[PDB]
Amino acid sequence: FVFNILCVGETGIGKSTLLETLFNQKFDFPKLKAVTYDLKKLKLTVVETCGYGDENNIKPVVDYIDNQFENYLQEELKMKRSMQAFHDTRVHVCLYFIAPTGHSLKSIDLVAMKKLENKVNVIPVIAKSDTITKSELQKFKARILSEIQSNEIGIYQFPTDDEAVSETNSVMNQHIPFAVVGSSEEVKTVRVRQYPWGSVQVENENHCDFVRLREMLLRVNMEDLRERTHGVHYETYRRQRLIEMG
Amino acid sequence: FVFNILCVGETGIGKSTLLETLFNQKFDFSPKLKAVTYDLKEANVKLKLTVVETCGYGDQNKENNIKPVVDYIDNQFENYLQEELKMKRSMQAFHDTRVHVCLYFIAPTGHSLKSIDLVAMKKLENKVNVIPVIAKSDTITKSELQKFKARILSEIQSNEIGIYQFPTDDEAVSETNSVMNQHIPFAVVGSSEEVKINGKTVRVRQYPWGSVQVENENHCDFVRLREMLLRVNMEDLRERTHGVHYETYRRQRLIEMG
Ligand SMILES: Nc1nc2c(ncn2[C@@H]2O[C@H](COP(=O)(O)OP(=O)(O)OP(=O)(O)O)[C@@H](O)[C@H]2O)c(=O)[nH]1
Ligand SMILES: Nc1nc2c(ncn2[C@@H]2O[C@H](COP(=O)(O)OP(=O)(O)OP(=O)(O)O)[C@@H](O)[C@H]2O)c(=O)[nH]1
Ligand SMILES: [Mg+2]
Ligand SMILES: [Mg+2]
Repeated sequence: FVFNILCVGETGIGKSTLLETLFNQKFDFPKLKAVTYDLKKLKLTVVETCGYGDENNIKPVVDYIDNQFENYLQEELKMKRSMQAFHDTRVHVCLYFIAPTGHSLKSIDLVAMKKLENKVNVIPVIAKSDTITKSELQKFKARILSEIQSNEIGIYQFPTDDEAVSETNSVMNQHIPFAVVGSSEEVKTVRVRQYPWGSVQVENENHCDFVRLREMLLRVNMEDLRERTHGVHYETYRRQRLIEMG
Repeated sequence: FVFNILCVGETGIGKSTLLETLFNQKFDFSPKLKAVTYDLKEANVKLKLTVVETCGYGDQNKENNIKPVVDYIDNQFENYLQEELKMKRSMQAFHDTRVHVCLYFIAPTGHSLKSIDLVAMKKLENKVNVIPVIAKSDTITKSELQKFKARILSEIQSNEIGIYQFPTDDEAVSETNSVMNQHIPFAVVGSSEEVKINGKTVRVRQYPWGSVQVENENHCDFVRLREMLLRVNMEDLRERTHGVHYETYRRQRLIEMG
């Protein structure tokens, strides 16, 4: 089972830590860095932006995405093709890390997500959500959601048409953008960020939205992300190239 | 007694909150920089305080970011110079608006200093007393803070950036100032929220997992930064501004004037 995830965010925003917390293991890796791991049945490829934010900031991200689409298309056009044996490297989900300023959505993040909306399944997350207290975090979420909806940004939504998963997925959609916290520490057993005044529990829903985000890794949800990638995002790219090739 | 403080940092980095925490008072301003003046009072000692905040700092090219800050600083120097050169001058009836200290807010990334930060502080070193601070330090654990401070100090030293150091010459209190210099860059935490503990008002940031206590030295370096408001330290900041930074500006202008 292949699954490709992209983390877009500024330097030191917590991309690597969240990936480690998500899959409960370390990941060892010039604008993008990708590495493939075999988790035990799941072949995972994690991609992470380098120096992002340091107009054209999103270009290397878009180019990477287009190149994975192109590799798949060329395989699809082959005379002697073997799609089953082919390693799908197309990005199935993009976690867009939003800085916990407590302010509003930055213009760069707005433009970037607008250009990614029809290229990849975009899921916005609030990085280092322990930066913000509970009350102003809900105001910050509402502000972000307001700008996303007003600017008509087509972020990804988990499917709620099937009653078998409607309850889980509707709750997930209500928590978007996910207030995330990552950690490489473990105490008596969960993962925590330990301060002298207290410890943030990653897997505690009263502290952050990590448990909601982790439900993305449910089989039905990963399959939906892959299906939309192939049937919508890839098709958009494919139709464009077929026009060019003629 | 006048004292002018400038806060340089990106949007939402916590400039206004720190100023409120530092002086125990909300500041209401009235567009690259904002400045407002308040009259404060401890017992029977008056203080004419001016706070200055950057606006949208880090949104523009590196040069275009620190340029309005340098221009503001130079402008206060120019106003003082023109008054000093006046025929019918009255230096006592003149409001000295020269910036005495600059708090440069460093984002709590836990990694290194941004390239924009190094260039900015290098441009400000001979214009104003620069004191680097780590903003929102309650978002950094103690092991990561110790390592973060080290890398910051290392890059400042290797780039020959002359940040301000508190005087350790006078017998009392050089002990206090020596400890202050050891804490640079100050790990700062601000808060507009306050509670009453043991009959005293205490500013805190309250999370579901606990509360950060601003005045607690075991939580952040705010108490060390507040020692900048000691009379001897404020006067040293003013003196260096007048005797060193302003004179540097003055000499260049005298040449240009011919
Ligand atoms: N407050 C807070 N700090 C975090 C969190 N997650 C990670 N950090 C810290 O932030 C720093 C950044 O960690 P990384 O995961 O390497 O950030 P990054 O996005 O991978 O940065 P680069 O890949 O180097 O560009 C680390 O020192 C972490 O200890 C979080 O959820 N909350
Ligand atoms: N975690 C944390 N949050 C803080 C701290 N200080 C302020 N904040 C929060 O961060 C947000 C930014 O507050 P401000 O002080 O207005 O930030 P600013 O630098 O003045 O931003 P500008 O609008 O550009 O002036 C506020 O909502 C505060 O609640 C802090 O020390 N730690
Ligand atoms: Mg990383
Ligand atoms: Mg402010």
